[PDB]
Amino acid sequence: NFVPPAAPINIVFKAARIADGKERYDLRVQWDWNRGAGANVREFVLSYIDSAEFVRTGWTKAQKINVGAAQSATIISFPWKVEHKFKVSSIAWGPDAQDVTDSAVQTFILNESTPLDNSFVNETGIEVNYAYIKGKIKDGSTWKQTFLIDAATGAINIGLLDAEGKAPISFDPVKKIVNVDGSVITKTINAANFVMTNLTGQDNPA
Amino acid sequence: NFVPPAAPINIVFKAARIADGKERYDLRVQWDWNRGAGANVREFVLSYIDSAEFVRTGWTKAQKINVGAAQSATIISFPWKVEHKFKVSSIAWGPDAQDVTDSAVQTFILNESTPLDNSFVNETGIEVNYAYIKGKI
Repeated sequence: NFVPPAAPINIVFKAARIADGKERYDLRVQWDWNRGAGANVREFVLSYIDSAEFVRTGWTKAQKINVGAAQSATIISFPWKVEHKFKVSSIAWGPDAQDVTDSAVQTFILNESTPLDNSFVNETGIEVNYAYIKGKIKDGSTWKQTFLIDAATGAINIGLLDAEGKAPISFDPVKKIVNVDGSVITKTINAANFVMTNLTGQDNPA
Repeated sequence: NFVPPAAPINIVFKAARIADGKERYDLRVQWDWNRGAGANVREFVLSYIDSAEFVRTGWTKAQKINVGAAQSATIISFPWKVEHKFKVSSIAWGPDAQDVTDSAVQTFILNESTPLDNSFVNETGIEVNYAYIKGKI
């Protein structure tokens, strides 16, 4: 009396933004499977592949993981900004052999829109992020930050800040400028360091 | 009429090079299990341990993950340049209890040789890599 079951339905996605640091993005897959026809489904198998990889080859060499009876499995470190094709399989089991009915393809990608359960922002002093890699020193209610690199404006920052948006040896290759100051030890030069420029007339070489 | 099954064979490895950034190396395990003797195998269990850890202690405290009926499970963030001993178990199931037949050990490590399905190079401006950490615009 074995009869093939029906595929899962009501596929729903969600994710937890990060881990402690490194911006490890966690992707969870949830779905609902109904009852009333076919056989009592046994377990599942979650298979998915890269969006740009499906076009070249279809559902072969794809990413696959085992699933529990809870109808929801999770990928703990999901790639960021690279889409993916997600399919969930309702593998059955019969006395002699089995047979599988799959759900319809459903592609999704996590972005800055609608994460949840995101309470893994635990400052550690070296906060590596997909949007910036930086180093800061925690203190009181003053998150004093020293090192920074931002993948939004190429800003490279070092040392505590006193300027409105700059620090003594911070940098900005955008609208390029090499900004530094002070030298405790100086026993050498190679060129004069004599002229003054950035104003041909009103920065008098001196 | 329960009879122990046969171990999986034709073990084959492969990997996807990276994720978006951070060079998260993804390792997939694929194998083929045949039919004709013993019982109808039920599911599997993929167990593996560090190369330098097996010598000190054997197949205890080893890394183990559940497996599906597809005969292929994947490790999404595999250590780089540190070898590993991989074994796949064909766990059976009988009316009173079960019994497992394992495949032969097969160690492998991902390196700069022969990755595939590697289309996760998505520039983000802070490209952290095992070979370099850099920031570009």
